[PDB]
Amino acid sequence: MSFNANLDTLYRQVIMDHYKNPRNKGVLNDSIVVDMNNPTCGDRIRLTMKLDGDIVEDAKFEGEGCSISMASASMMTQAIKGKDIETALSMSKIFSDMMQGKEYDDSIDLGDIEALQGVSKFPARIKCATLSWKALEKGVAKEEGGN
Ligand SMILES: [Zn+2]
Repeated sequence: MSFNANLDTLYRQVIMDHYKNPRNKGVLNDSIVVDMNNPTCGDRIRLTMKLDGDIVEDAKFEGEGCSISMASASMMTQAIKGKDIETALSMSKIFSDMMQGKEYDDSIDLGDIEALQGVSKFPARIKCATLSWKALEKGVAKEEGGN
């Protein structure tokens, strides 16, 4: 194939490490219920979280669609499930800081960024990059505190 291929393995290990985990069928309403679908494909994911303050204490995710979308979300949610609000706001600031600074997450936990960096930038995956990442952003992220 005349492509970089640099994404396949990334999300392969992503969908594979997550296979060890529960799948892409979980939803709750103890806090916030985030839903995002890409009508262009069939891509849809639901990040339902449980944040009793400024911490994500639980997060259940439902996903169906492209192999990368349902993979990146469920992997990074599994990682996000163990974060705080400030940290995840930083994950969104980091997503913004990456493309300009060349560095990214000082913790190197990039479950979504790794999988979606290749997604975010294809005309065929960009609507899915809004699907997955922006939903993840709409879950506990914002990039900027408000400035
Ligand atoms: Zn798609």
